[PDB]
Amino acid sequence: KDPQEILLNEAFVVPYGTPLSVNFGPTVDGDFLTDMPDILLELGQFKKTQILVGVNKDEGTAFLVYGAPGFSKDNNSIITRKEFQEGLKIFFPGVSEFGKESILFHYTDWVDDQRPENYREALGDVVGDYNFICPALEFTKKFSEWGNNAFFYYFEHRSSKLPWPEWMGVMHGYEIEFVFGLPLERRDQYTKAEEILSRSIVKRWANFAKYGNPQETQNQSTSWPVFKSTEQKYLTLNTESTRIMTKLRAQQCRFWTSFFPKV
Amino acid sequence: KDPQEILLNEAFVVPYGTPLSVNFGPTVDGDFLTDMPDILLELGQFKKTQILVGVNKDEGTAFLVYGAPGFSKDNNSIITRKEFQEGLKIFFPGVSEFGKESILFHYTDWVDDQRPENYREALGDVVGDYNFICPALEFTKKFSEWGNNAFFYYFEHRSSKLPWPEWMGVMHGYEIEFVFGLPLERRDQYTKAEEILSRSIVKRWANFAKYGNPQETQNQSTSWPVFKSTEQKYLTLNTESTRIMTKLRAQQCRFWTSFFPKV
Amino acid sequence: KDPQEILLNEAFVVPYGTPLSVNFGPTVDGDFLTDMPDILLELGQFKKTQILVGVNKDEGTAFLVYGAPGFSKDNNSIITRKEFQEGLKIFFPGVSEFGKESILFHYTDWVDDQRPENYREALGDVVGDYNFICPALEFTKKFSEWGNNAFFYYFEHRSSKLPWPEWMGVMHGYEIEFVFGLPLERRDQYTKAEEILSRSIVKRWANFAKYGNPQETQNQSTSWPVFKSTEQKYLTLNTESTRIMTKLRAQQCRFWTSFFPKV
Ligand SMILES: *[C@@H]1O[C@H](CO[C@H]2O[C@@H](C)[C@@H](O)[C@@H](O)[C@@H]2O)[C@@H](O[C@@H]2O[C@H](CO)[C@@H](O)[C@H](O)[C@H]2NC(C)=O)[C@H](O)[C@H]1NC(C)=O
Ligand SMILES: *[C@@H]1O[C@H](CO[C@H]2O[C@@H](C)[C@@H](O)[C@@H](O)[C@@H]2O)[C@@H](O[C@@H]2O[C@H](CO)[C@@H](O)[C@H](O)[C@H]2NC(C)=O)[C@H](O)[C@H]1NC(C)=O
Ligand SMILES: *[C@@H]1O[C@H](CO[C@H]2O[C@@H](C)[C@@H](O)[C@@H](O)[C@@H]2O)[C@@H](O[C@@H]2O[C@H](CO)[C@@H](O)[C@H](O)[C@H]2NC(C)=O)[C@H](O)[C@H]1NC(C)=O
Ligand SMILES: *[C@H]1O[C@H](CO[C@H]2O[C@@H](C)[C@@H](O)[C@@H](O)[C@@H]2O)[C@@H](O[C@@H]2O[C@H](CO)[C@@H](O)[C@H](O)[C@H]2NC(C)=O)[C@H](O)[C@H]1NC(C)=O
Ligand SMILES: *[C@H]1O[C@H](CO[C@H]2O[C@@H](C)[C@@H](O)[C@@H](O)[C@@H]2O)[C@@H](O[C@@H]2O[C@H](CO)[C@@H](O)[C@H](O)[C@H]2NC(C)=O)[C@H](O)[C@H]1NC(C)=O
Ligand SMILES: *[C@H]1O[C@H](CO[C@H]2O[C@@H](C)[C@@H](O)[C@@H](O)[C@@H]2O)[C@@H](O[C@@H]2O[C@H](CO)[C@@H](O)[C@H](O)[C@H]2NC(C)=O)[C@H](O)[C@H]1NC(C)=O
Ligand SMILES: *[C@@H]1O[C@H](CO)[C@@H](O)[C@H](O)[C@H]1NC(C)=O
Ligand SMILES: *[C@@H]1O[C@H](CO)[C@@H](O)[C@H](O)[C@H]1NC(C)=O
Ligand SMILES: *[C@@H]1O[C@H](CO)[C@@H](O)[C@H](O)[C@H]1NC(C)=O
Ligand SMILES: [Cl-]
Ligand SMILES: [Cl-]
Ligand SMILES: [Cl-]
Ligand SMILES: [Cl-]
Ligand SMILES: [Cl-]
Ligand SMILES: [Cl-]
Ligand SMILES: [K+]
Repeated sequence: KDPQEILLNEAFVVPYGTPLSVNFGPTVDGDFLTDMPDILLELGQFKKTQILVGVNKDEGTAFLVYGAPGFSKDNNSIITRKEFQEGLKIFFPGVSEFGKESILFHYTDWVDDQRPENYREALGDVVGDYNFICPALEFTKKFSEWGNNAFFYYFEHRSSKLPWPEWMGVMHGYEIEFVFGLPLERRDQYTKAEEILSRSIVKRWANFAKYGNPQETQNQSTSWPVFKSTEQKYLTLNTESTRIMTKLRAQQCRFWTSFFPKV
Repeated sequence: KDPQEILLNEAFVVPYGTPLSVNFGPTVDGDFLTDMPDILLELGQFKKTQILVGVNKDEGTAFLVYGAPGFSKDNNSIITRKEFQEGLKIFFPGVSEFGKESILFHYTDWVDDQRPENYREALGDVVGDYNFICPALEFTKKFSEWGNNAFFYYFEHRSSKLPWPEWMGVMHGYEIEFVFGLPLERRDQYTKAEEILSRSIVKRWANFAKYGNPQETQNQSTSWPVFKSTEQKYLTLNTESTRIMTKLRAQQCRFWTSFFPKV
Repeated sequence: KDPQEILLNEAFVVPYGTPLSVNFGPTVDGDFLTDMPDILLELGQFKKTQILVGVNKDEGTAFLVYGAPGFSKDNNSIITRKEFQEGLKIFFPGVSEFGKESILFHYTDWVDDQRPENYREALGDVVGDYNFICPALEFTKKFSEWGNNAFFYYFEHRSSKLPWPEWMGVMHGYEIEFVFGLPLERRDQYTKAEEILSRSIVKRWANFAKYGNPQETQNQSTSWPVFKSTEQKYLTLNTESTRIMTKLRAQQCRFWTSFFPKV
């Protein structure tokens, strides 16, 4: 077949997909991967070394404009409860009615005013917690229980140049340009606070690669503590002040990690 | 009013009740009880002393014949899924559809053959775990976290004289006659194994009252360990062999204690 | 000599044997085995690695029908005290009168009714505790005191196809077919509960071989804890529910391990 005929048919090998569908991805082949990876992780069968893991504050928002009803990058995407419900059918298509109601139960008990954006925000958090944040935190817990140093970050700076609208917040993919040092180029109209943030992240990442320890040692920086089971310390990355916090998304992750897999 | 007019109307002060309805019971009166008792328990505001707490293996079965459809003391009460569902509506009348589906989800994932009695047993366990066993275990955990010795038992002997049918098992109320020593009377046709069981329970209860420690010290008995948070050791009471076990109904109680109150 | 003449004479090289006689077995040869193996075990002179060890609930019953008087696979084998006594002479032929009375003393203090099967059961337990269970537990204790992980199981499921009679219980040899996965073959008329039990044992054994840890990680299974001196946790294997228990046959093994060797 010509490549194009293959590419044209890939979307359709599945009876329904979502904005996050991975139709052709890694499998347990008995070669690269010798067993189901959740078993290897759980029983400590992996390279023993240091890791640096993290996520962005609004991981799930980018995906909402690729099919959730009522959402648009060109307006504030205020949706109703009915829209939120239709939105869960878009992101959880093979999932039982009970499963989808369990999501709604967990994410719509509001604190508290009748804010118009309640349902818009809840959907972005559903999608980002399920697909990115709770699995990164569980991976880091399980990895670190076998004795190696791990360091977790929560990236919470929205780029001053971001071409997507404000309601999408600190989107998935938009820490990358800070990691590779693009705001170090003054000619590019990032802010001064972003130059300093990128410079500090670049130093932490290079120190982690060179020395296994993602510190910034020269500029009275917050010290980045290892992430352990029990305390679960992580470091927030932002232009204002870096903080050590604990137990990121604790109540949400208990839902996705210990209950939802049963559904 | 004459007493009879009061008694006749008590059943009806509530728009629907269940076999377990307590229409007139303890309240927070600012006198006997100075605050909501869950607050006092949680914050350690109670008499500091030893406690002995326990439950019977089939606490919920006695209640099923007072209104769950398909149940009868005069047949084996095999029910269907539909009956099980109607049964939850009888025992959880003010509870949302989602709440009742959550019960069914948690109790009907079977291990495993298509046993006819699956749903009959699941209903007795729902009712006994929610109303008796998980709350006794939570009370004992919370009490013991403030530093006092607590001892938990699981009573699992069905009286040889029990006039209710076999499917009801080790029913609610039927440890009482062992505690008060009725099987010590040989004229009454309990078995010899029941005489010995009652004699040992009577000694443990009297030792607990006299000395704060419910041991039977003279007859090479299993030593009854204190119940602590963390290990949650309890002692099984039966005619065959007494065992030390841990974490009674762990998976079920996590459901009733940490999830169900939200529903 | 022709092989047959050798085989014909093997039974007779010993002045009396028992159903468990090993007339030609391992010896201390100064080659395969460099010293008495109890010395090597006691002083830690063995390969340092993980072990998985376990026993079946009724190890000794299979042997009773190969010579104990009153026993038969074709009836319920209720025996008398005199039969029990003759039975000890069959299984402990070189042992002093005092030694045999010590066995009877330890196993016949009954709890408690005058059950007809008291002596039948006591004999199966004598033979299974002395020959299999207490030595497996002592081996596992002594091995694990030198620092390696060990996991102990107690197998308590009687195969639905077992052609021996009910009184023999969970016999010696009858876990093997669960380990090798024979109940996975639906065409063979094991029950559904046995298919699931075998599937779980097969996974635990393969995980132990591959990873040194006999967990079943995917199906909310009971976690199998290491067996340590002090706590002596073991895992029960059955079709109903898997339990973590402690100190298997504690009172019996103290008899066989610390007293009987003196006799
Ligand atoms: C924000 O936009 C969405 C997206 O749809 C629209 O894009 C707009 C910016 C505008 O150009 C509009 O014409 C275009 O259709 C609106 O949702 C849509 O609403 C329409 C019209 O009512 C529905 O019939 C559509 O099915 C629905 N589209 C999708 C993909 O759901 C949305 O209402 C609007 N929200 C606002 C203004 O708050
Ligand atoms: C076990 O009994 C129940 C209870 O109802 C019955 O009590 C029986 C022992 C017998 O005397 C019967 O006539 C009496 O009604 C049975 O459930 C009942 O089934 C009937 C007839 O089909 C229904 O129409 C009833 O509504 C229902 N009663 C209740 C309270 O649910 C039940 O089927 C039976 N179960 C068995 C035999 O397994
Ligand atoms: C259960 O059987 C044993 C075994 O002996 C017998 O096998 C039976 C099923 C039957 O065919 C019987 O004829 C055969 O001998 C019984 O013990 C035997 O009892 C006999 C007759 O009284 C004694 O004289 C034998 O020596 C004795 N055999 C052995 C090996 O001990 C046994 O009594 C019987 N038990 C029951 C029925 O409870
Ligand atoms: C994988 O197997 C079938 C494949 O069915 C598919 O045919 C393909 C060539 C492709 O075009 C694909 O879109 C189409 O779905 C799946 O069967 C589907 O199941 C649905 C019900 O959900 C039925 O309606 C059809 O048989 C078929 N779908 C449609 C839209 O026609 C099957 O679901 C799948 N296996 C999985 C998901 O595990
Ligand atoms: C307590 O207040 C009312 C009381 O309504 C009741 O009138 C009583 C005298 C008594 O007979 C009782 O059985 C009757 O219910 C409750 O109002 C009920 O709510 C339902 C809907 O669930 C309506 O149908 C009625 O107003 C009434 N019930 C019936 C069966 O007619 C109210 O529910 C209750 N408060 C609670 C439960 O907190
Ligand atoms: C090993 O040495 C002798 C061997 O005596 C045996 O002669 C063999 C060829 C064989 O047939 C065997 O069955 C026979 O016993 C043992 O001597 C026995 O001791 C008993 C008393 O218990 C005497 O009666 C005999 O000398 C002989 N037995 C019989 C039945 O005739 C000796 O016991 C043994 N050593 C051990 C057990 O350590
Ligand atoms: C540290 O501070 C200096 C000057 O005070 C600055 O120029 C540099 O960017 C900082 N370095 C890092 C690694 O953040
Ligand atoms: C202890 O055992 C004796 C005799 O061995 C018995 O009569 C008595 O009932 C037992 N006592 C208790 C307190 O269980
Ligand atoms: C786990 O459960 C699945 C389905 O719920 C079942 O088919 C499989 O046999 C189980 N696996 C193991 C290893 O026990
Ligand atoms: Cl709704
Ligand atoms: Cl904390
Ligand atoms: Cl249904
Ligand atoms: Cl435990
Ligand atoms: Cl005697
Ligand atoms: Cl113990
Ligand atoms: K739930």
